[PDB]
Formats: sequence, C-alpha cells, structure tokens
Amino acid sequence: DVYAQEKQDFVQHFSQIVRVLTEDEMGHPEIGDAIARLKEVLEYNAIGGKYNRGLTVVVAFRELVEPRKQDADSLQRAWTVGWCVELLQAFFLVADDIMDSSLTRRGQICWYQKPGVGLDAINDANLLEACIYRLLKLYCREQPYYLNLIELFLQSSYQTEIGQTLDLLTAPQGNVDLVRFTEKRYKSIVKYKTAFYSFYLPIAAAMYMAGIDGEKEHANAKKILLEMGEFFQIQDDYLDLFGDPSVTGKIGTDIQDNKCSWLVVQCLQRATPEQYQILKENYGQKEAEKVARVKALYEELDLPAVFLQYEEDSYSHIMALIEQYAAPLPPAVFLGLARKIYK
Amino acid sequence: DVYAQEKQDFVQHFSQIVRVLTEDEMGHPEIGDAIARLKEVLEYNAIGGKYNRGLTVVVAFRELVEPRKQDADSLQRAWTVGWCVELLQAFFLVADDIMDSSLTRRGQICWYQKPGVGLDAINDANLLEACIYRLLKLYCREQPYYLNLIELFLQSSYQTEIGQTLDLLTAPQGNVDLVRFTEKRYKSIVKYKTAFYSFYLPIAAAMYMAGIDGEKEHANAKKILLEMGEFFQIQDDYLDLFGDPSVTGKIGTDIQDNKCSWLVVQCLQRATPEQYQILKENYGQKEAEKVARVKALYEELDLPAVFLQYEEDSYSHIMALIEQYAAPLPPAVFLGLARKIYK
Ligand SMILES: COc1ccc2c(CC(=O)O)coc2c1
Ligand SMILES: COc1ccc2c(CC(=O)O)coc2c1
Ligand SMILES: COc1ccc2c(CC(=O)O)coc2c1
Ligand SMILES: COc1ccc2c(CC(=O)O)coc2c1
Repeated sequence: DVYAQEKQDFVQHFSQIVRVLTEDEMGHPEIGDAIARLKEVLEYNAIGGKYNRGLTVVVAFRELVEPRKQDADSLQRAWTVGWCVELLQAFFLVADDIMDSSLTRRGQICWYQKPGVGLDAINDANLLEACIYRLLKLYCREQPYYLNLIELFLQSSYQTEIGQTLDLLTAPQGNVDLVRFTEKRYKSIVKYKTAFYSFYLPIAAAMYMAGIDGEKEHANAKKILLEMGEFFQIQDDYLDLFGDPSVTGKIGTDIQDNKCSWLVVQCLQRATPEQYQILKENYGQKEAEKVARVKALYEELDLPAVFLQYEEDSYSHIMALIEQYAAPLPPAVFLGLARKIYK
Repeated sequence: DVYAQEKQDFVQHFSQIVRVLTEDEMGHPEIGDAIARLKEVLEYNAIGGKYNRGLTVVVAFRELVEPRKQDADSLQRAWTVGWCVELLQAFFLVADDIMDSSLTRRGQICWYQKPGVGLDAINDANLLEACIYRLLKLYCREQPYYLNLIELFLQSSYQTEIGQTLDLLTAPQGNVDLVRFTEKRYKSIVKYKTAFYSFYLPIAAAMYMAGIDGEKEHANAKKILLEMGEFFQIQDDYLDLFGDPSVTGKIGTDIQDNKCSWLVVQCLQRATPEQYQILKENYGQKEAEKVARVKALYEELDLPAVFLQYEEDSYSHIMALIEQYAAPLPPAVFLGLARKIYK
C-alpha cells in the first residue's frame, strides 16, 4: 500500500538520476564514450527488482519527517538516496554473480554473461559503486547530514564485504565440507552480508535525513532491524526448497549450488551418523535424484515444523524489540517492514 | 634522497596499519576468520612496489607543513594517508590483472592466479578499497580536512574507473582494431586512468593536510601534475620497447599484448598504406618474429627520435608550468617529482 503508491514516483525518478549521471559529465566529450557505456550498465542492473530497499528509504522518510517539511527538494533527495541504496545492491549483485559463476538473475542473463561484457563487468560493478557518491555530492553536498550518509554507505559496503569473505571461506568452490556449516557461522554471514545493508542502511539513511543521528537511537534501530534481517534470510532459504515457484516466482537450487542454507545447517544439528552419511552424499549434486533425497531427509527431520516454530518465536521477539526500542521512532516504521517480510 | 630517507619510516608503519585493521576488528570474533584473510590480501598486494605514490604524500607533507608542526601525530597520519594511496593502487591492480588476464605482476604471480584465490580476488580487491576509508576514520576522523580526503579518494577512484572503461572500449579483448588508437583517445585514457591518482591525488592529499584547500590552488597543482602524468606514461610505453630490462627491471610486451601504446599511436599517424598494412599484420601476435617486425617499423619511422623530441619539449613546458602555477606551493614539491620521472 504505502509502498505501492510510492513506486510510481520512485521508478520515475530513475530517468533524472541517469540524466544527471551523464549530461553533467558530457561537459567533457573526451570521456563521452565511457559515459555511454555507464548508461548501459545502469539501465540494465539497477532496473528490474522490486526496489524494496530503495523504497524503504522513501517510505521511512515521509514518516520520520513532518508533513510540512517534505517539500519538493526534500523528496528529490530522498528518492536519490533511495536509488543509491538500490545502486549499492546492483554493485554487490553484479560482482557476486561473477564470483559464484551464476548464469541468471531475476530470470534474465547475468550482466557479465552477456556477449562482449565478460569480466569487464568487474569495472562496471565498480562504476556503480562510484555513482552512489557522485549522487550524494550532486544532491546532499550542502545538507547537514552529508558526511553521515557517505560514512553510512561506506560502512555498509565494508560490512557486506567482510560478510562476503566469510561466505567464501565457509563454502569454498570445490569443497563440499559440511563440517563448517555451523549455526553460529550462518548467523555471522547473514548479519554482515545481508541484514546490515538490507534493513539497517535503508532506515539509517532515512533517519539521518530526518536529523536523527543520535548514536543510541541508531543503536536501537540496528538492534530491531538486524533481527528482521536474520529472519528474512532464514525465510528465504526455507521458501527456496519448500516454497511454491508459481507464487515466489523463483526456482530453488540451494541444495544443488551446495549453499550454506539455514535448512542444511539445522539438518546437520538434529542428525545421526546415518543421516549425515546420506546428506554428505547427495548435497551439491546436479542429479534430480540426489536432490530429492536431501529434501526427504529434511522433511523427515521435521525441519519444516522447525521453521514454523522459529517464525512464531521470531515474530514475538521482534514485536517485543519493537515495543521497547522503537521510540523515539514511530513503531509504524518497523511494523510496516515486519508485515512485508512475515508473509 | 628525500625519498630514500623516508622509505624506512614508511614501510615500517605498515605493521601498525595492518595491526590496526585487524586487532580492533577482533572485538568481534565472529568475523575473525575473515579478518585473517584480509591480512593475507594486504601483506601480499600492498607490499612490494617502490611506494613512489605513497611516499609522495609523506615527502610533500614535510615541505608544505612548518617544521615545528610536524609532531608525532601529524607524521602518523601522513604515513597513513600515504598507505591509503598505496592501498587504492593495490585495489586497482588486483582488479585490472583479472580483467586483462595477466599472469604476473612485479615478477610475482598475480593474486587471483594463486591456488584457492581465483575470482574471489574480486572481493579481496573491494576489501582493499574499503580499508582506505576505515583508516581515514581511525586517524583523521577529527581532522578539519577529513571530508576533503574522503572526497579526494572517492573522486580519484571514479576517475580511474572512467579511464579504465575507456581503455576497455578502445582495445576490446578480441578486436585488433588499430583504427581507434588515436592520439586524442590515448591522452584521455592516460589522464583519467593514470595521471589523476598517480600524480594529483598524492599531492592533493598532502595539500589538504597542510590546510591548502583553495580550489584555484588545487586547480593549478592539477594543471602541472597532469602534464607530468602524461609524460610519465609516454615514457613508460617507450621504455617498454626500447628500454633495457637489466636497468628498467621489466620485460616489455606492449606489442604482443596488443596495447594502445604511445608508440603505436604515433606509428599510425606517420604512416602510409604500406606501413599500416604491415603493422596491422604483426600487432598483437605472440611470434618473436612478428614482434621484431613492428619494432623495426618504429625505428624506421624515427619514433625513438620523436620521443626524445617530445621529452625535450615536455621538460620545457613542465618547467614553464611550474614557474607559473607552483606558487603558493614550493617549487621543490614539483621539481622533486620531475627529477624522479625524467630519468
Ligand atoms: C528493507 O525492506 C525490505 C527488504 C527486502 C525485501 C524483499 C525481498 C527483496 O525484494 O529483495 C521483500 O520485501 C522486502 C523489504
Ligand atoms: C509460524 O506460524 C505463524 C502463524 C501466525 C503468524 C502471524 C500472525 C500475523 O501477524 O498475521 C505472524 O507470523 C506468524 C507465523
Ligand atoms: C607521484 O610520484 C611518482 C609516481 C610514480 C613513480 C614511478 C613509477 C612507479 O614506481 O610506479 C617512479 O617514480 C614515480 C614517482
Ligand atoms: C630528450 O632529451 C633530453 C635531454 C636533456 C634533458 C634534461 C636536462 C636535465 O634536466 O638533466 C631533462 O630532460 C632532458 C631530455
């Protein structure tokens, strides 16, 4: 609802964003050919998703700021900082698809997979990260929260990177070692690699634009938000194997890709030498036969039930956190998000 | 000399830099395994070079700042911002070696080429870029020039990226098209891809730490510095084919790698349909026979002489620029650099 009647103005602001990131640079015809390429990279990797992160910035902005302080200017910046979050993600995904050796993303071909692009996508991903800061300068240069956003995005980039390193160390491409797929490692990965930039960064940004820069306040928001992030990912791994493609719009391949899914992490705890022997035998196989075997071992261990139980507790805990750390923020800011992820 | 008696204190400060970038992070054992990896990336890609860029920061610092304002603290930061420049480069080189499909660098194996690293080097390069800003916060958080350096490094990163895009567009891996190897394109590449972060960034940084943030002043420094950068690269391409490995310490392969060298750009201007037919036939070949043929066509066109002539003019022009835009800066700052590149 609140997101539905915002997407319009949001996705429409992308044309300005692109225009700015190119027309101004055209003051130097020498790099005109590069700027042309830059436009292709943006119109292909930025556009496409549901913009839930980018919009969270816009949505949270309206709530945190007084109705009469949301003039044209303030909204223009908000939509910009909103797209910056979206660009940061584009940067992460473009680069991750190369490392993981992915074929598709959002059903379409991965940028580096297109003919003529290849590994040059590495530079393209870096350009995307660069645009973030060019925008912060073109729109918030004079704002009192300018240095806060620059440091926010930088910090988020770092956290996601450290997280990405952990994941790589945990599941080496060519090392089906389910031994290091602990629950403790799973949470550390989700926190740094997903939770931080997916839930905290969007809100944190909005807060700074609203003048809420108090460390303690951000310390409470981050507390709530990282819990939602942790649930979001666990629901994502679950749905990937027990979900319905016609609804989720995605085809699960976690077992095949030999990922450190939440399921397999649980499957390893509640398991006996006989259970493990089987799992350690059909995990990471491209056989429609061996995959169905792992799924069976999950159902057999009541993992689906373990999920529901976790979801139930989770929702309670989040609400408990919200009833205590929401203030001075409007509970609606966190309630709206919870009602977005707890499908 | 001035560089010789600085390298000692510089390279010695690297242990602190690493220590800081890891011990402080150890406050979170969860990411300890990543931080361990981060240390390997740093001790392998940061160390090794001659640190001419990093040192320029330290050297220029001493000159621009009053002898009594160079206490322990000021030097500690200077060496840090010095290493940040060095880290920015490490980030560019690690990533460029992957894109170009290089085998070696500084005579040693390219980071992504080591067993177990591979494309994960993409994330490693990003971490290196991240450390830059973690250092600026750990050392200059409270400095009055903090936002200036953050924006300097960001800007330099952007410029180098745009430049990198141009180079990729100019010499597509699988397109021996000497048609777009113009002199105009060559200069645009060198400017953005090399000149900016190699000569301007090191000095610009030192200037900001010295309080010299005046736009006009930086506008003059950049003017001089980008000219030296342009000569530096042209001397680098020259030396690559007509230099002496026992002295330069490098084995030239520009003709083979089918690069947009300064030589070949000149070779194309002063050429007749017969000259071009030959060049367009032996450029980019791994044959010790075809390579020697291109070299001959260069000598035959008096290119070596064209270089010397260019060097002569260059030195004059730079000195002319220095005698006019050096102030308020001490000419010694630019004279020291010129005497470093004009071998
Ligand atoms: C921060 O709010 C969010 C973040 C992510 C999501 C998603 C998944 C996605 O589209 O990536 C659905 O609702 C969200 C809401
Ligand atoms: C895991 O099982 C459940 C069952 C009910 C719920 C609810 C109630 C609601 O907010 O609509 C939230 O998460 C749930 C999870
Ligand atoms: C900014 O001053 C410089 C920059 C680069 C260099 C080099 C080449 C290198 O070591 O990369 C020699 O002297 C320099 C001096
Ligand atoms: C290209 O031929 C030359 C010859 C002499 C020189 C000098 C004189 C000096 O500063 O030592 C600088 O660059 C030169 C280039």
